[PDB]
Amino acid sequence: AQNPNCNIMIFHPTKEEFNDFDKYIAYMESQGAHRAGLAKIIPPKEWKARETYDNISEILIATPLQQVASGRAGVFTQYHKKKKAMTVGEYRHLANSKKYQTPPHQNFEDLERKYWKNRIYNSPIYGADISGSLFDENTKQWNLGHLGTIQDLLEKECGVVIEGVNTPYLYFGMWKTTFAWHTEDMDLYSINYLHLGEPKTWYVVPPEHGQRLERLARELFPGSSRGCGAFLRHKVALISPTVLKENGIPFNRITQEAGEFMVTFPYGYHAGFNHGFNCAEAINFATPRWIDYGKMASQCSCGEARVTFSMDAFVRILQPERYDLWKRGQD
Ligand SMILES: O=C(O)CNC(=O)C(=O)O
Ligand SMILES: [Mg+2]
Ligand code: NI
Ligand SMILES: [Zn+2]
Repeated sequence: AQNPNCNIMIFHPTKEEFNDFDKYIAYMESQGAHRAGLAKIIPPKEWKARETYDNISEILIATPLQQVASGRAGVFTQYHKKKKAMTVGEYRHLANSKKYQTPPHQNFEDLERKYWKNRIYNSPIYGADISGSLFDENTKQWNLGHLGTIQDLLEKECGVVIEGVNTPYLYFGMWKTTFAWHTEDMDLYSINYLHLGEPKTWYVVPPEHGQRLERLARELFPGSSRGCGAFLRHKVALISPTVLKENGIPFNRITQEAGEFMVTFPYGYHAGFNHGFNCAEAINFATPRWIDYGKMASQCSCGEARVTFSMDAFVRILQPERYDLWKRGQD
């Protein structure tokens, strides 16, 4: 088996290899990339997502989210307080303010230490889940707004036609902005392009050891766990590398920089944080290998996780038994 230790692999495709998205994904998986739950793809030096980012201030962040933490430094939940709309310009200015800016630090490692030590005592503001794209339409390779859709994949593989669409989202981050421990909706893949700004650090549990993470989470958030059989779908829980190491949870970490893609793989739990002002674009996608993961994916039926229009049809076709009870949580 390739990559038996489930290490995060880093790919350096040539521009020739960068033309066929699906085939390169299959290539990475032939080399065992998926076992880690996360891979890094450095685009060819000739490739550009767009000409410049000169004009992005005028994007509106309709509902910025203030990420308020509770608990201890290594084990905390966050809640998202809705704030008033602001432009990307205003957000960038806020990110650079003294209150919110990245502190002085020696290197990524020192910054990571400060993140995990000090996260809970601050409440950064995240512009997350903004429908849109920053890829130039003339970018033909690895354009997150022009991927084949999950609905089209489901149709090619299983012959069924469903409603739904699948479009990218932008994320505007600042120092300490956090994405909690999760897998994708329906345990899909995700792909994330860091367009500009400061880095994003990622942590990931190998898909084959996902249940160990879940087991630890039930022990760390025992009431959340009683309330919902798939409470990690709420995307609120954080567990530090230290606490994962202490409980024998296998994981890896890696830092994504501006200009780099990350792909999460089916059932690869991930979490992370931003080093400073940045902008990422991400979208879910599927492959033939996804289909069984989609059939086995846990669902939030407590009603917190409250997910997309398009997810209805995935659950209805792949999880027809769950479909009656799941939609009661989604209605
Ligand atoms: O970038 C973020 O804040 C969160 N992104 C993801 O969880 C992802 O791309 O799968
Ligand atoms: Mg603009
Ligand atoms: Ni994700
Ligand atoms: Zn729930």
